[PDB]
Amino acid sequence: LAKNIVYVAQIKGQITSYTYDQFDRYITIAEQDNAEAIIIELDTPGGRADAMMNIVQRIQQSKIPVIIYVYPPGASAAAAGTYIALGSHLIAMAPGTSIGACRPILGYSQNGSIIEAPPKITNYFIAYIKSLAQESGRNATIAEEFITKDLSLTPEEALKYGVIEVVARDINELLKKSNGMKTKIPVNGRYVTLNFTNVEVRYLAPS
Amino acid sequence: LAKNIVYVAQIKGQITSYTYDQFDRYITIAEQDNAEAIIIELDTPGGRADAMMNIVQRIQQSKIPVIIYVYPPGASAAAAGTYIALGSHLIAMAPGTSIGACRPILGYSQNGSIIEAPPKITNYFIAYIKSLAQESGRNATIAEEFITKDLSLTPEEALKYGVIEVVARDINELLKKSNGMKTKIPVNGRYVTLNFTNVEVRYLAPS
Repeated sequence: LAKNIVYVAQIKGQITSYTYDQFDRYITIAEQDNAEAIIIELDTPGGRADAMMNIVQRIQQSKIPVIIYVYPPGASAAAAGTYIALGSHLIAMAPGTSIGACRPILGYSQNGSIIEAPPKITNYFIAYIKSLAQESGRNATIAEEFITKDLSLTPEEALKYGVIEVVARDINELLKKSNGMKTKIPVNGRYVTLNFTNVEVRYLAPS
Repeated sequence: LAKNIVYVAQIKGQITSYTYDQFDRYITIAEQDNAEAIIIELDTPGGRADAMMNIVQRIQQSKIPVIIYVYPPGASAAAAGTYIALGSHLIAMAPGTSIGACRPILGYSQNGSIIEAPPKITNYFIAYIKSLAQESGRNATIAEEFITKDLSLTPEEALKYGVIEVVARDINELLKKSNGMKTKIPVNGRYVTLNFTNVEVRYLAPS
């Protein structure tokens, strides 16, 4: 009989400290309204590792389920974006999206090369990405390969290999297929069953 | 002009949200003064997992090395405390101290019975504690056993099995043996070499 509210927000572009504030604001709003879940439509090529780590940790302490939805078709959750997804309660991908490609780099060089992260830093990131996968019951071998092979997956590959939970064309199909699934990580110590049966979708806007 | 300062603070008792604020304050001070390192003398039986995670993450984002020093003799870094230690740049233990015993438990039942965390939550903690070990080059098999066997180690066992870096009777011996070692986790992307040859020790007091 109660109304379930699902918020939807959009995060696009490079992950920066400002992106942290965006996730913080959107998630805080949704928590304050006792939302059933917040869906974050993500499209990013990556960004700063530190802002990623704070975003991951914000989601993990979230009092409501955060669903990372790689969207619209043509979007990716690449590099840092992949960690945001793996750190979340549920991952959905639209057809024609991409996840992965997390080979850690320091940047572009002086002259004719890319600057690869040294092996130790790379192993650090491998340990971290694998932990997000193991914590959420997702494929840690594949997660490692996002780094070691610069592996990138389509939605159907990502579903088949146990990296994501839902492939969905839009918000309404996401709600329909996600309905009745458990969060892959705890929300206040419990693996909550998502209830999307009569839900009010509300869009949160920037400015 | 530029001096080589090491701060020392003390954190005792249960880990709570207030313990987070203590680590936040002490570390912020030391970062604002461009300290070489902050040593936190830690004695805890454990506490809240969420406060532990925010403490761990505060240490990981620290702009200066954080050394967790299980001290004074008789002290322990048990349960949540073990994770604070594993999440840190360097671990030292005084002789007669203890680390480990992290079997996640909910409390006691209607009967006097110890309530074990359900298996999924346990596995979540295993994935997390192993990640802190792997990220810092420390023994992840032993780290897992802190949970699965409720394993507790003395300083000398912990050093021998590759869980800690230093056994030290006091601040001065800690400085001496720690001098010239690399941090076990990065400080903003670099593994810093600790320089303690000539250093000004300053004690931070609780407000």
